[PDB]
Amino acid sequence: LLGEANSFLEVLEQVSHLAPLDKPVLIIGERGTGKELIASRLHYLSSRWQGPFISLNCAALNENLLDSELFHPGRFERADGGTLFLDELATAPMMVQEKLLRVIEYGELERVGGSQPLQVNVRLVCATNADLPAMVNEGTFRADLLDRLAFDVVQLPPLRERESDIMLMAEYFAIQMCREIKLPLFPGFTERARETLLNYRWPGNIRELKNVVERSVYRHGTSDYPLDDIIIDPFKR
Ligand SMILES: Nc1ncnc2c1ncn2[C@@H]1O[C@H](COP(=O)(O)OP(=O)(O)OP(=O)(O)O)[C@@H](O)[C@H]1O
Repeated sequence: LLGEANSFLEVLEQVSHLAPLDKPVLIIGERGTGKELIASRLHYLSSRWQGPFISLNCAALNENLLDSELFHPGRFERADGGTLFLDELATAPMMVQEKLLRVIEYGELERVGGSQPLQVNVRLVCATNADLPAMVNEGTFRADLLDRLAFDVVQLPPLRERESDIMLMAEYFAIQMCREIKLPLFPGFTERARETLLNYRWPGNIRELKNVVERSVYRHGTSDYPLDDIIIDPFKR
């Protein structure tokens, strides 16, 4: 994990204290900010580290199949003894959100008839970029679920608020790309390059930075001169 920005370092410190708890954690941050990497850290730094790390994006699946996917068997079942990461929570159906509250509140998976309810031992982590308290007031997120799910909140800073890290990360990603394309040395970034990198708002944050930098190193294609042209938008040219 790259970064030295105070705001990022306070997140890592926080994660180190939260990881051993069995309490549910909410991660707030923009796309591409490393929320999944932090969730993975919460799992590997916990007592449950030898246990499974199951993950699921509540947008990587049809709305009507969330239920049965979550609770065919489900992610909870798979994460038993382990940890479950749920990205994109602010677009889960209310019923899944009320059922989610029940699994949190009661520690067991509801079973209709026949089978008795299934006891699970799962550390939960969720992630989003909504003002969840705003979705509660909007009738789009359950006030009761939030009152219990947000035991604590990890706020991951966007890249534009970790401005000291933009060049550190850009240089790392550029060097890795130089290795991929067999250039002998990364020749550096011009000041024009650095202005471009630092003045851009990075709506896709670290994912976007890596792709931008890699593309730019490739287009440049040489170690003879410093990299001047940062290609933010490949759809222009
Ligand atoms: N601190 C970091 N150091 C190096 N790479 C990072 C860092 N944080 C994120 N990245 C990289 O950026 C990309 C996105 O990270 P990740 O998927 O964890 O973020 P995310 O917030 O979960 O994104 P999204 O919700 O949009 O899927 C990945 O390539 C990841 O390796």
